[PDB]
Amino acid sequence: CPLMVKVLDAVRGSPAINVAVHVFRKAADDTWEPFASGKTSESGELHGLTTEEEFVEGIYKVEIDTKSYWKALGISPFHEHAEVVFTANDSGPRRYTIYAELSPYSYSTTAVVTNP
Amino acid sequence: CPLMVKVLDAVRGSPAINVAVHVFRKAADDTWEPFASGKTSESGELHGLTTEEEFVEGIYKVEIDTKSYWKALGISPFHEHAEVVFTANDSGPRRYTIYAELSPYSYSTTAVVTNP
Amino acid sequence: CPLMVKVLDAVRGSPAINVAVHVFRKAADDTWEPFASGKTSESGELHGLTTEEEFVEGIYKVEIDTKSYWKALGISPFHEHAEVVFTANDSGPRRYTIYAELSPYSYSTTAVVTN
Amino acid sequence: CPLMVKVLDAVRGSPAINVAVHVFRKAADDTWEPFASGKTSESGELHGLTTEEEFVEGIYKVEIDTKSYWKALGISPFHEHAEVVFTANDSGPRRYTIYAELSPYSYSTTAVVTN
Repeated sequence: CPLMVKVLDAVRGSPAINVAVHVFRKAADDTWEPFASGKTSESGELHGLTTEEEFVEGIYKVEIDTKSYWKALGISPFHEHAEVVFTANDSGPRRYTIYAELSPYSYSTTAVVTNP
Repeated sequence: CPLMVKVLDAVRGSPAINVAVHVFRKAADDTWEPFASGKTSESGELHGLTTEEEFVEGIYKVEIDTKSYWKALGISPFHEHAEVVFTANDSGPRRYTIYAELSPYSYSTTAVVTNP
Repeated sequence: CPLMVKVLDAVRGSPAINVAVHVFRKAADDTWEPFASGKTSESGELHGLTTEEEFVEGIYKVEIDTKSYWKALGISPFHEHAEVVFTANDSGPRRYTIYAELSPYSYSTTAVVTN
Repeated sequence: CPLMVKVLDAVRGSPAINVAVHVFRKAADDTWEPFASGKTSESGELHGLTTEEEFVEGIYKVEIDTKSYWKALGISPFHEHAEVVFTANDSGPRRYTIYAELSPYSYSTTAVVTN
């Protein structure tokens, strides 16, 4: 998978499981076209999101449904969601890992970019 | 100012100065209506953004132009921008401070919510 | 005015109040000697740990008792504490603001240095 | 398999490679005795610092030499190092993954604990 996501829960000290994640690609008319979606695994990852066939050059938006997640745990959080927007594969295909550490009133995101 | 922003540069160890910040409020038709904009000061803050008169209940989006910022320093970064979306004043007027710590391939955002 | 510590509670969305902060300086014998102490205010910060004249060049260790802070809320957190170790005023005086964002299993620390 | 350390370079967008990591355990005399050591791989991680049998209940200090890492790139960073101090296996065995995201004037540390 050239597009990976690792979502962690800083309150409980575990991976954030069942977190909805929607990915969009910027269309020629500057709109956001759905590209891929999934739910985080027990390890806090997205399995089978895309492949080198679909993951082409372009600007991508990765939307993490942190609100539903916290609310499912009986917690009312600050953010409506957590968004990560970046240009991908603009210099040859790459492997991208998006780390997201979650707290009800805080989130961090770190991108790791390597050669497949 | 009931809406404050503190933007830090983790590379240089200083406040992120001259960082463009655009704020939007969700309109009745789910579109993003411009609400306020500015550039961070020498202390990394936005002065005179809004007041208790305009800062009413609603969903707000705070967009930080982290890309221009890094690029101005001769650095090509990961993110297209950093976004913070949250419901404000939904339980009585509040004072919100949005902390944003910036690195070229990472950013964190923490919200501090207090009583004015 | 030269050393400021700001502690945020990433879980509740507020300043971390009444949090113990201990500062140490590295002694010639490579031991850590007490230098300053406080408890964060209602605004989660300490600003009077030291002064421009007292804060001399050296290696300082700022230690935040995050364990007690979480334990009170009935939480069993990961860290025994959060600590920042840094050389101060190595290349001349500077003002230092250390931001600490805390969660039970995560903490970040960011320094803004000026002068 | 029980203790994993993952080190990321928030500036370059990559794993922090060849980063020194030293582990210590708190001794009965309240001193820190060496327990394990390594250098992160091309993937910025260490996984073989210890084993299920060796990793007994106690207070561990994981120390990452971030200073040397930044200094090589010609950078004068804030921290002398990044260290995580925590009680392991207090309430029975657990697997521990410690994530460390590094920048010259900022580092976060997050632990994922399971079992």
